[PDB]
Amino acid sequence: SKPFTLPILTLGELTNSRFPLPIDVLYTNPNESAIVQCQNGRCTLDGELQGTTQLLPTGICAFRGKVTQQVQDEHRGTHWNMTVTNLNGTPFDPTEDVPAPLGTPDFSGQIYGVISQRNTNTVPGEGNLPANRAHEAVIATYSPKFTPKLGNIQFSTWETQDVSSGQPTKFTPVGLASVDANSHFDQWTLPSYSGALTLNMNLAPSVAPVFPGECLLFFRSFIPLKGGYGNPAIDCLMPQEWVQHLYQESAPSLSDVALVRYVNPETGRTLFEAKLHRNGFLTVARNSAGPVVAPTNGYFRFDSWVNQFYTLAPM
Amino acid sequence: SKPFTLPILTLGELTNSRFPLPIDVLYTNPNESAIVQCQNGRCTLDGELQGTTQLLPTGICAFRGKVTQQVQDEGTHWNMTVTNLNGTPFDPTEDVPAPLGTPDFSGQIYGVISQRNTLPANRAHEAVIATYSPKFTPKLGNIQFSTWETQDVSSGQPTKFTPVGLASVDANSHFDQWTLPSYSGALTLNMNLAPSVAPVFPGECLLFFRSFIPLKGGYGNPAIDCLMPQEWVQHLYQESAPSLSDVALVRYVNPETGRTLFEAKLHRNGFLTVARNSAGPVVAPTNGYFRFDSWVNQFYTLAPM
Repeated sequence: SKPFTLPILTLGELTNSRFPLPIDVLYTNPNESAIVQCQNGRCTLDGELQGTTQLLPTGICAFRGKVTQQVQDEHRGTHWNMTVTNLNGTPFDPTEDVPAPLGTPDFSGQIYGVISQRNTNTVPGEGNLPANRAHEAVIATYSPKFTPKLGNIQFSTWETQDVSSGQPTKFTPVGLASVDANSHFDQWTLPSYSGALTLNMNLAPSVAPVFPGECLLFFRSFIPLKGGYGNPAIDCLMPQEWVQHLYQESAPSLSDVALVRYVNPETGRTLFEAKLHRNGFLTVARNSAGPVVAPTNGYFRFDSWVNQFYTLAPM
Repeated sequence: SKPFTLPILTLGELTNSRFPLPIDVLYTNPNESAIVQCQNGRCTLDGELQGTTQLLPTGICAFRGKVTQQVQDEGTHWNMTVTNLNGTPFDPTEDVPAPLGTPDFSGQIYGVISQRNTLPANRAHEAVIATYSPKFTPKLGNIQFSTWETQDVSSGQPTKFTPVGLASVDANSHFDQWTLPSYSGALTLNMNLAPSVAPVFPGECLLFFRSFIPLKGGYGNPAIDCLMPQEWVQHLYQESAPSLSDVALVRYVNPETGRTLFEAKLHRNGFLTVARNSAGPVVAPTNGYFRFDSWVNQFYTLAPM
């Protein structure tokens, strides 16, 4: 049995699996009322990707496809429909057992980024090179027009005309447009991947602590804003590098729970211990919300396989 | 002796180490006249990061700092002090060419500047950093970016540059992926550089991992070629396997058929050569990936492609 391992990476060497951001802090929120069921950054300890999770850091909250036409929408701005493919350019097959194309955003909000286009057709007078354009854009994932499982989404621009129909189009995510009440940011609310009033399918399962006194432990990143007030964050269950490592190793899981220790390598001391669950998430024994204030040189080390009955030393 | 290994990843599972892009194709260009001495995506086979290379995919061509002054070019420019990406002050006496993650090529890099004030107020705008400009002096702790926005950028507030593509590849935009910026300005020599790379055996050429980079406007199909993908940098850093010679033999394999499509030399300093006498993409099945075979030497003759 190939021994289970985690990469050796400090917080300052990790990135978020739910948005292209560095990990800023470890975080807990025990009184969270929402069901935690994110779809990016989902991977079992034996290397099975789940939900909409894919391996590329460039693929998280990205889209690839083609603009069809400008469309009318009651909301502010200029709106555009785009078909979407798989990130690798192949047609998205809705019959595959996934919730949406891999990399699709997994939360409600106004995602801000850049739409760019490189034309298929080239100009002989320009050395047989294609024309290009890029503009800021917003994708409202709670919109009834957000239907990535059906191979179509909509985005809005401040630019009023310089977006071309029928041309290859890329969305590069950057942050959120707003976190005002009217922008419906909720990191634990899933989009409706096939539109208003349909049930999502093929989801990665919800995660929760089951042992009294335990809460989920998250890898938290602060996400940029185009405007307005706020300090919004995106919390992932495991960083993207862990997804990548587990996928590579695919080590057999010898129980449902791996005991891990958060260590300071200089001192050699254990700062705290955590349970790393088979389905790919952490719990700790902690009774407060907020950041974990820990030495910058810290990282998780696999200790041993334990079981559900194991009692964690309080943080 | 910890055995050397490469990750098991198809091209479709790899990202560029010189710009935040997926790898699109493997690529050669034997008649390249420029010295190849990129500074991102540089790592020895035994796990030593070099140049401006760091581990985060989000750190490649990124900056962090604070804006200090608005200056109208006659679009709007903004002077920016830069720190290390982790927020600590950049120490110019450290043995690096510039803050880790600093872009390693000449051009107009297009992206988004965002700010969160010290609930806080926020703003973000499209921005361009001309890395060939006299004002591009990251080794001295300062750079300049330009915006189409004329006023709504704040001074003395935390600022992030998220790279997206290039502004232009027109003649006057000075895009050249193999020309290094002058990290301290035009009259000063760059220092602490990762070494240049080249084939040393007749009939060999460099093999690159190529990504196409977006453009804000204009005509073009620009690309950025890296020596190894970011995942290889990350893997080598993790493993730190001792290098048993100066050259590793690797094979590009189709795992379904088990057949080797071609072989390449993976050199100690962290780059590939192949025996190919043509320029352009390598046409290979999407399931293919490189596997370590054995340690060889400079005199080893690669099977021609």
